Amino acid sequence: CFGQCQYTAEEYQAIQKALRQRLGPEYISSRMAGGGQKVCYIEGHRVINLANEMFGYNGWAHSITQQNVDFVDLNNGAFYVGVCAFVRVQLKDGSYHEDVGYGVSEGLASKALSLEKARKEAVTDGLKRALRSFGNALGNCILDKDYLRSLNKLPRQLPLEVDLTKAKRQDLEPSVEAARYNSC
Amino acid sequence: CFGQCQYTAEEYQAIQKALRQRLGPEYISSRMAGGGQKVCYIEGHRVINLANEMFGYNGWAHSITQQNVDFVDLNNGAFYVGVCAFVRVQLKDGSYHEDVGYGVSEGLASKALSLEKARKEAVTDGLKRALRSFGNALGNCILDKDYLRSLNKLPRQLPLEVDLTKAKRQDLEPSVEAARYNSC
Amino acid sequence: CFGQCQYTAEEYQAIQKALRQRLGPEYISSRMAGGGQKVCYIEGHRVINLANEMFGYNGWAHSITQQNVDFVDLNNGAFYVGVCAFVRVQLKDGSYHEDVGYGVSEGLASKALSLEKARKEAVTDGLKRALRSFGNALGNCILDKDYLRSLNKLPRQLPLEVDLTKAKRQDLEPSVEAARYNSCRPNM
Amino acid sequence: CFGQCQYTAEEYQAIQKALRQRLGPEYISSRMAGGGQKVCYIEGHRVINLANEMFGYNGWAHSITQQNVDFVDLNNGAFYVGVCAFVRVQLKDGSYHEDVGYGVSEGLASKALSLEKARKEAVTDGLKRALRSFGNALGNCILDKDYLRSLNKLPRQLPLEVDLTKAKRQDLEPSVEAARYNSC
Amino acid sequence: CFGQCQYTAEEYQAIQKALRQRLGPEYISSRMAGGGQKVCYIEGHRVINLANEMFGYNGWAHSITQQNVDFVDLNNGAFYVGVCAFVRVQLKDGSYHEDVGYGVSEGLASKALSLEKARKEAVTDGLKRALRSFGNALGNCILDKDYLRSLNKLPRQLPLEVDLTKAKRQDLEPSVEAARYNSC
Amino acid sequence: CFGQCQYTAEEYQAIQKALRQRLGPEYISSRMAGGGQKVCYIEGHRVINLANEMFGYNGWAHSITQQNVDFVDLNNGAFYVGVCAFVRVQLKDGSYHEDVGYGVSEGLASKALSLEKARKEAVTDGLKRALRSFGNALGNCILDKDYLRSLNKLPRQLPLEVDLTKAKRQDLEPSVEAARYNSC
Amino acid sequence: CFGQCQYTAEEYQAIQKALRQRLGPEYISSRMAGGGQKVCYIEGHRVINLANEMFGYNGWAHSITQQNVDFVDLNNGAFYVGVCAFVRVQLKDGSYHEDVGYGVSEGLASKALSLEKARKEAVTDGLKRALRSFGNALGNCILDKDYLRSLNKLPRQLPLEVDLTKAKRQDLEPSVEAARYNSC
Amino acid sequence: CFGQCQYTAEEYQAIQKALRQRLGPEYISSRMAGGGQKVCYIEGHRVINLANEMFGYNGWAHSITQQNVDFVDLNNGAFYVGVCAFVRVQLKDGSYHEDVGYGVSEGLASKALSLEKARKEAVTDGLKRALRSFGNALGNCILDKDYLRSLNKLPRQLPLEVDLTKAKRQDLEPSVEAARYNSC
Amino acid sequence: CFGQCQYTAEEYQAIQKALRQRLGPEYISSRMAGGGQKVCYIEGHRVINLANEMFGYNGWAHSITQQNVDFVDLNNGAFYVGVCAFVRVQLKDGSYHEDVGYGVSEGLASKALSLEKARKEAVTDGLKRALRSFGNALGNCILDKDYLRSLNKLPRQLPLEVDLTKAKRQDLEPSVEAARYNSC
Amino acid sequence: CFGQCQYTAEEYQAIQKALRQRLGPEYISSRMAGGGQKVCYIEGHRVINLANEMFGYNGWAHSITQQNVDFVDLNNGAFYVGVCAFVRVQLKDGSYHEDVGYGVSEGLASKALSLEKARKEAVTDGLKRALRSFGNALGNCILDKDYLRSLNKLPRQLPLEVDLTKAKRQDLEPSVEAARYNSC
Amino acid sequence: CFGQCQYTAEEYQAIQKALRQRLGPEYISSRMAGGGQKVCYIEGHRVINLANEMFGYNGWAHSITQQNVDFVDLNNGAFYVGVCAFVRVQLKDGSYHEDVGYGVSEGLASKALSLEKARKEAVTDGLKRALRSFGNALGNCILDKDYLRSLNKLPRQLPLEVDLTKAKRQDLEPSVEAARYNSC
Repeated sequence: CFGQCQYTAEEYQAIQKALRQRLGPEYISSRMAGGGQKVCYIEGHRVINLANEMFGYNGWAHSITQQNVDFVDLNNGAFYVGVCAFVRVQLKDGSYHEDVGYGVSEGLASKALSLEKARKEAVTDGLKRALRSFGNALGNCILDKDYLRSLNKLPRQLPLEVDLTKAKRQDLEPSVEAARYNSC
Repeated sequence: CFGQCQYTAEEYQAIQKALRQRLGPEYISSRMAGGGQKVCYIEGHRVINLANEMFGYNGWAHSITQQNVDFVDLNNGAFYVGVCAFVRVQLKDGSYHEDVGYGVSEGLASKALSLEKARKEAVTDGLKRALRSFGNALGNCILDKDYLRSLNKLPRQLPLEVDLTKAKRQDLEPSVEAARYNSC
Repeated sequence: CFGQCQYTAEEYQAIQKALRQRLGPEYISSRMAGGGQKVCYIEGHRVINLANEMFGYNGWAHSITQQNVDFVDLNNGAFYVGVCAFVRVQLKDGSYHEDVGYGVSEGLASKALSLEKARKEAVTDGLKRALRSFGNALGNCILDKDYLRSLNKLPRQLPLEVDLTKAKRQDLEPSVEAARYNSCRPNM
Repeated sequence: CFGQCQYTAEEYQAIQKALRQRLGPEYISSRMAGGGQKVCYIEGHRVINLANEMFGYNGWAHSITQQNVDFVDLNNGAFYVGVCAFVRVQLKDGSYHEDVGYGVSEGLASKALSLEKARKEAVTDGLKRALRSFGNALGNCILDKDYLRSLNKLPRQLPLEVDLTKAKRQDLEPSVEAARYNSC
Repeated sequence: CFGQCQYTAEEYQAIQKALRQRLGPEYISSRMAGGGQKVCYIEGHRVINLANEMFGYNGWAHSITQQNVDFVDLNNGAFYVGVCAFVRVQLKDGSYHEDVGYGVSEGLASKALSLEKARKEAVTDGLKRALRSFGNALGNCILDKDYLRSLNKLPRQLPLEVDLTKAKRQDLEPSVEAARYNSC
Repeated sequence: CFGQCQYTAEEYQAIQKALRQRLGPEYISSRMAGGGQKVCYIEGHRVINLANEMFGYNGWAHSITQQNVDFVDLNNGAFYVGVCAFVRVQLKDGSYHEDVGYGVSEGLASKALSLEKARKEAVTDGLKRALRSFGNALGNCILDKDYLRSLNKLPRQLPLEVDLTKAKRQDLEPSVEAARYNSC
Repeated sequence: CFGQCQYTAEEYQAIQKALRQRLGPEYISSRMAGGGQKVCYIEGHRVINLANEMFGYNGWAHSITQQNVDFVDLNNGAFYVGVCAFVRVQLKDGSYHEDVGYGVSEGLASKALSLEKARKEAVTDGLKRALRSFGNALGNCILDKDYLRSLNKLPRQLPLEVDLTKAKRQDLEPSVEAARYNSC
Repeated sequence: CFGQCQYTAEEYQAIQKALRQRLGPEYISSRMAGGGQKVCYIEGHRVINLANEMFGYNGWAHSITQQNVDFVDLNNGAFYVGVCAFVRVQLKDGSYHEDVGYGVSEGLASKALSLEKARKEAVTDGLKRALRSFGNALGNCILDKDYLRSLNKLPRQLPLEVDLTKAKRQDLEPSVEAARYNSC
Repeated sequence: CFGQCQYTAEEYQAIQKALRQRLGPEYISSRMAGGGQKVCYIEGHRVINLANEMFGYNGWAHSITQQNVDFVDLNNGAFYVGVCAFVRVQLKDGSYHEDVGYGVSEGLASKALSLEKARKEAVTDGLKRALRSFGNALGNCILDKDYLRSLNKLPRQLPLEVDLTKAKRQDLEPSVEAARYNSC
Repeated sequence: CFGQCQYTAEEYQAIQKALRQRLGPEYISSRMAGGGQKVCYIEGHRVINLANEMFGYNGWAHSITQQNVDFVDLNNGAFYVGVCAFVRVQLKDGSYHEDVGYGVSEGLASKALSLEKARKEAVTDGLKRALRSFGNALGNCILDKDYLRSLNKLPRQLPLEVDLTKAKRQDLEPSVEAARYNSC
Repeated sequence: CFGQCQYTAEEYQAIQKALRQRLGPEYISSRMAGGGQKVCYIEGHRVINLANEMFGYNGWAHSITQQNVDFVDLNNGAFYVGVCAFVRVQLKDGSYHEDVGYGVSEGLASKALSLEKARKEAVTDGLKRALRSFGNALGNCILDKDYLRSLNKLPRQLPLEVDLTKAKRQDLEPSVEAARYNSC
């Protein structure tokens, strides 16, 4: 079961080599920091797909060990909220890494939307930072200053396009259901 | 039993592939977000049926680790409520993902209905976000802003009428009762 | 035993199919929401019987993880009470789902009866929300607003009539007691 | 031992079919609601006997998870008390149901008798609500507004006469003592 | 050991049949109640002997889950005390029932004797309510109004004369000591 | 070990028979309650020897689940103390009974001796009440008012005379010391 | 090991017989109660030696479940202190008895020596009360009013004389050191 | 290992006999106490060595269940401190005894050194009282007034000269190092 | 599973040799300390990659034992925040080291990013210090002042230029997916 | 493993005999008590080496069950600090001893260095006090006044000159590496 | 795994003998205390390398049981901070030692940098003091005064030159990867 599943030699060796790879510019987003340098980052859903592909859908796991609301301050009808979350990522063999993420919302008049923004971003932030610890392929490169301006010296690539033809159109999945019947 | 059954290679392979698939326009709704443009999301019952079909009715599970009422504010005879929930989804082999969901009710005059909406929406929101982490087919595609733009480039779908003919007639389920009898 | 009984393939598949089924109008009720539209729902006693038929009387279970009284307000000789309950449903193999339910009492002069209503409604509501996570047949179809529009397609049903001719009238259940019976016949 | 004892096919089958039965008018009582309609209910001692015959004296069990006094209010020389109880019923195979019951005492001048009445009524009420989850025969039919209509269409009959000719008059139970001796 | 001693069929069937029996008038006591008819009840020492003969001295057990003094009120030099107790009864196979009992002392001037009376009555009251869940012979018949009516029609009998001829007079138990010795 | 044994049929049967016996007047003492008639009781040291002879010195056990001082009141230089104890008796096979005992000291001027008397009597009182749940021979007969009236029809014999001839006079126990050596 | 050592038939039977013995006047001491008559008691060091000879130095054990200082009162430069202790005695097979002891110091001018005396006496007192539940030989006889009457009718005899010729004078115990070496 | 190692028949009977011995005057010290009494005691280091020779360096153990500072009082630049300790002694077979010890410092002007003396005396005192329960040779004779009377009727002896010729002068220990190597 | 796999003979030997190696100048950065000379440190992402390469992506793990915010101080519109974190690193055989890290924000005008900065740096700061404990190659050399001297005596090396040709381009990992497939 | 490793017959005999040894003057130090006599003691490092040689570096262990700061008093610009520590020492077989140590700093003007001194010396003091319970050789002789008399009659020996020729000069220890590599 | 691996005879004997060694002056630093003696110590990183080499990178482990900030004092724009930490060191066989360390910062004007310094010093301080318990080779001789002044009698060496040629320059580690691949 999960946490007691020891890696085979072949699967171990493949995953080790795979994690060294750095991410191409298709993976990286940007936004200029307020008053300062354009911070590069990876979007949450890309990290999840990376992990799901790196380890398998049943190969990694994550939980929220703790989340905490540091402050909600009201100044002239506007809200300022910071939230941290502690996120622990685990693999099928028991391996694990845990890190902190943070979340911010300032200036909205809805207290709710402030807290919703902060509480949510704190978690994925923690999830991304936790996953980085497994190697380059899950975001560990994003902070290598040498790697970064290498990306800036690459031609600005126009976004991809997804082909929604063979997209999932019904709930039913006969291929899995067949395989699952052979499980019980 | 649950938390123990290892995936077979057969079932693992099928589910691994199945989860990569993106979701068609059948699955996406749109509201009008606070202060911003059209926001896409998936309604809860679709996530449920996706999961139930992806993993089996007994193949996945979820619990509420915690739910906190952030505030109940009375301003202009209307109640403003924010609620978070932490929802952990687990599969039959012990693999798991947990995330936060949030629930908001602003402007209703019923304190009761405000608390009810926020508490109930916090839970569903957390269940969806937790399920996302398993892959595209359970909602991870919804945030790929490239997927969303390609989604608008398809003809508008019309409400598919559901054929209620073979609807469940009696409580009784004879095939189940036969199978359940011989399981003893 | 319960929590450790794994489903046979012959049983797993039947339930998997059966849970996909949508519910006919025999299962659906409606009432006037406060200030708004017709809201459809399934009554608690039907969800219970659905679960009993889907899983067996000993195939599913539920517990109250927590109940909290959000407020008891007194306004003009009337009480306002809101209560949540966290209800966790489990099947005999350990799979489980948990959700929140809510309960409301507005306008009563009895605080006691206000709390009684809210606390109980919260639990039954939470039980239903947890069971429906298992599929359409336990109530997950009720929210598909294509399903609801299709429901308004069938002519409104006549209420079913209960035939009490074979109603249970004594505690004894010979058929049940017989299944337990052991002859105890010895060798001599 | 209790909680670890699987149902045989024969016992499972008989109980599953038996629990579907609706209850005859012998089981049903009625009471004046304050300001409102006749309320039908089943008396506790009748549910206990139903459970003992359905499951065996050692086939079911119940405990009080928690009881809380919601309030003790004194208004115009009378006490007003509400009490909730959380009652969990379990069968010998480990299956279980838990529900809340409520106990009310309005108008008595003794705080003692008010609390006694509400505390005990809460437990019994919770026990009844928990057992009803197993099926019609244990009380799930009482809320079925169609069931209640057919009950009204039956001739209102006599009360039963109990024949105390075979009533227990002595503590000793030779059949039990024989069976228990032969078991060590 | 206790809690792990599954019942044999021969003892189960004997006890299940035996618990159905109603109790004769030898078991029932009466007091006139305020605002109602005579109230019937069974004295504690009779329930204990019923339980001992039904299950064996080592076949049933009880503990006090909790006892709570609801209040000690001093009014007019007199004490009003209400106490509840939660009592859990278990059989040797692990079967169990738990209930609340209540204890009342109103009008006494000694706080000590008020608390003593209410605390003890609460435990015994709770034990009686728990044991009657096992069936009619342990007191569940006492609440059946039809049984009660039939009891009233029964000839009233003068108390039993107790024959102290072979009352225990010395501590030693030779048959017990012999049996205990053999077993080591 | 203790709690994990199991009675042989022989010991079970002898003890079940012996516990039914009622107690002769040798065991019964009496005191006039404050303001009321005579109360009959069994002295603690008698209950202890009954239990030791009934069950063996290593066959029964007791612990104090809890002791609570209800109040220490000083009124006109006199102390009023009420104390309860919860006492659980267990037999070697794990069966158990728990009850409450109460201890009272009213009117003394020494606070030390008030607490001492109440605390100790509460424990002995609870032990007596717990052991009597095992049957008549351990005190359950004391509540049989018919048993009591039958006792009054017996002229009270003179206090027994104790023959201190074969009294233990040195610590050493040769019979015990011989057996203990062989058992290693 | 301790708590797991079932008694052999021989050791059980010797001890059962030995514990019935009443104690000679060599064991019994006396004091005067405050304002009243003679009170007999057994000194701690004699109860310890009784237990060691009855059960073996490794056959019984005791622990302090709890000690509470009920009060430290200062009256005209004199301290009044009451302390209770809960003491649990266990035999090598797991059987056990627990009781409360009380310790009193009145009138000393040192608060320290008041607490020391009270704390230590409560523990010894609790040990005495717990051990006496095992039978007459460990002190249960002292409360028998008939035993005390017979005891006061025996000759009051001379203080014993201790022969210190065979007293231990060096730490080493060659007989013990021999046996212990032949055991590893 | 410790707590698990049962006693052999030989080691048991060696220690049982040996523990009966009363101590010679080499072990006994005396201080003067308030009110003129001569108080006899055994010094800590002698009790430790007695225990080490009776049980082996690895045959007994002790822990501090709790230590509490009852009070630190300042009167006229001098401190009054009382400290208790609960000390539990265990033998290698699991048998155990626990007792309270008390530590006192009165009259010192250094608060620090008062607390040091008190905390340290409580622990050693508690160890002495705990070891005492195993028998005379570990101090139970100290409280016997007959033993004490007999000690005075003995001629006094010069303090024994200790011969440091064979005293350890280097850390290294060849005999053990040889034996320890042969074990791994 | 993780924490349960004991190192092979030569895996140990290779890692034991490898960890002694000192780090080259490619790894070291420097920030001008406030008011003082150069302080050298190693950036988080390189330590992570060092650890991943030293032990394998699944060979080491880390968790945040605790994090605390020592202070958030507001002085003239500037925020001062200190945060500590305790980080525990574990190897696949259970070996572990734990240490503290610290995080600081001085001078920012935003409360949120101040807390964000401090909490996040404390964690990674805490991660490095713990990993350093495994040997020179994981950061233990940075504190050797001779090692730092020899570093300045080295040619001032230009930054790396990472070759983004073989950068990871798509989520899917066929070699891993193949190896993962054949492990079920 | 540690805590579970029984002593061999030969090693037990060696350590038992070895521990009797009294310590030569090489181990003993002295000091002035404030206004007090000559206090003899053993320095911390000497006990550490004594234990390491007596039991093996892996034969004994210790932990701080608790440390508590009794007071930090500021008197005349000087700090007075008292700190206790509870220290538990364990041998590889599960044997253990726990004792209290105290640490004192009086007269320093730095609060920080005061607490440091007290906290540190309490631990060493407690470790010494716990170790000495194993026998004379580990420090139990220091309290024997007769032992201390012989120390005076022995020539005041000089502080030994230590030969630093064979001092360890490099981290590497090749001889150990052979034996450990041989083990995996 | 770690904590469960017993030392081999060969490895024990190597480590025992090796730990005896005293450390050369290459290991020792010196800093003069304010107004008093020059105090010798060992730098943290040297102890780590000593420990890593003495026991192996996987042979020893350490954790922080607790860290406390005793006080944060601001006097005239300067911060005074004292911090203690309790650090527990364990070997692969379960052996352990724990000690307290302290961390000091006085006179800095930045609260953040003061607390950072103190928290980090206490851990390293505690780690060194715990390790010194394994023998002289890990720092136990540093306090031996004969050893200390003997250190000055040695030619004061200037720091040896570190050779950065063979420094680890890339992350990749081929030798370990070979052994790591075959370990599966």
